[PDB]
Amino acid sequence: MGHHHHHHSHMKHSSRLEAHLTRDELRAKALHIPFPVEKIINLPVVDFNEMMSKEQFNEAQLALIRDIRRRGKNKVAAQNCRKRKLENIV
Repeated sequence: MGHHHHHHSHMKHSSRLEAHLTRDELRAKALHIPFPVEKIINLPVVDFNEMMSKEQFNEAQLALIRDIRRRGKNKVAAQNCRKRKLENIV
């Protein structure tokens, strides 16, 4: 409870298909993270705290979420695009 955001951050990225499957992507499958590598970076700590209020994250998972966000710091946020068959085991 406390919805506010004054900074203009509407960066549209619809046309996205990640052939950019890094080592962090292999590690995301290994730890079975409920969000993609890209979305860990695009969610700030304040907003991400809402996600950990629902689902607890283990010591290994938090270490990966820490490392990924420092590497690919750019905001290439994939928006609503009909869904897609992502190459993943779940």
